[PDB]
Amino acid sequence: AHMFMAENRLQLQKGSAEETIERFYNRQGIETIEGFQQMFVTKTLNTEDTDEVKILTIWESEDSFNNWLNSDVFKEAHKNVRLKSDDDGQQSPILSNKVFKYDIGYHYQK
Amino acid sequence: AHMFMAENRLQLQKGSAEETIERFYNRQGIETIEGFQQMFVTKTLNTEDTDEVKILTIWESEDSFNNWLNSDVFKEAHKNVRLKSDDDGQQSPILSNKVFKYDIGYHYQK
Ligand code: HEM
Ligand code: HEM
Ligand SMILES: [C-]#N
Ligand SMILES: [C-]#N
Ligand SMILES: [Mg+2]
Ligand SMILES: [Mg+2]
Repeated sequence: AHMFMAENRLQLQKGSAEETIERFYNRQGIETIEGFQQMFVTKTLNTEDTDEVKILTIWESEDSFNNWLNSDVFKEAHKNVRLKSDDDGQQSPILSNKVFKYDIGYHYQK
Repeated sequence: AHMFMAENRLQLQKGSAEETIERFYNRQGIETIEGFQQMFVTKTLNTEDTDEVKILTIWESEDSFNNWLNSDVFKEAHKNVRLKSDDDGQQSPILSNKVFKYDIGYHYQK
């Protein structure tokens, strides 16, 4: 079976990538889901408009990822997360998210 | 120092993702580059008119990637690569490519 990747792509106010990335430093349970393998948190370089941060999660299968989405740990990690558009979210630099899903056709680790 | 990711995004004619991914199975020298750590080749899951394949390379530093990009082994790996838009690109399903660069702010591997 091929590995699977899920990306959450954060659209952020200009300059807010760093303060946003720091929120991802301490784990909140994703690592306890069977089939979770790796996570990367990236800042897109050379952006001229909004900042862009991507959260890449690598899994044994799409099923594993779905299991995390359906978990209480997913809820607990996101319980205080607000978009700028939320009623109490005016101060958030997070404008929107978009999820992308991928089949990993090849992987190599040195 | 932060890890670094360079991505080559390929826009491909519909149905050609699988045949294109197979071209990346066999290494052509990138593994010999000091600082090279991982590579992923992905197919985006969606309902679009074109296929999309991304090549993600993970490095100890941006310097590492620059060394590879400017290397003889990079040149060799790509010497027979053509785009559909090229004069001799008749058999190529590759419509275009775009490079994206990222600082890796955080990484976790189970
Ligand atoms: C609904 C929109 C979402 C927004 C605005 C958002 C943003 C955030 C933020 C700000 C954090 C850190 C929270 C904190 O300060 O403690 C977080 C946690 C996290 N998010 Fe999201 N997120 C969303 C949904 C998703 C989705 C769909 C994914 C799938 C890739 C994802 C992946 C992650 C991961 C892997 C963590 C860390 C989880 C852990 O350590 O257990 N998020 N998210
Ligand atoms: C100029 C546009 C490019 C196109 C159309 C392209 C497409 C391709 C193709 C089709 C292959 C496999 C060739 C074969 O059949 O042997 C390949 C090799 C490869 N490409 Fe690209 N590529 C381009 C530039 C880049 C860039 C900028 C990167 C940076 C991430 C990259 C990353 C890779 C990697 C890691 C390999 C495998 C190299 C090895 O194993 O040593 N390519 N590319
Ligand atoms: C969460 N991204
Ligand atoms: C090369 N992608
Ligand atoms: Mg900037
Ligand atoms: Mg502007």
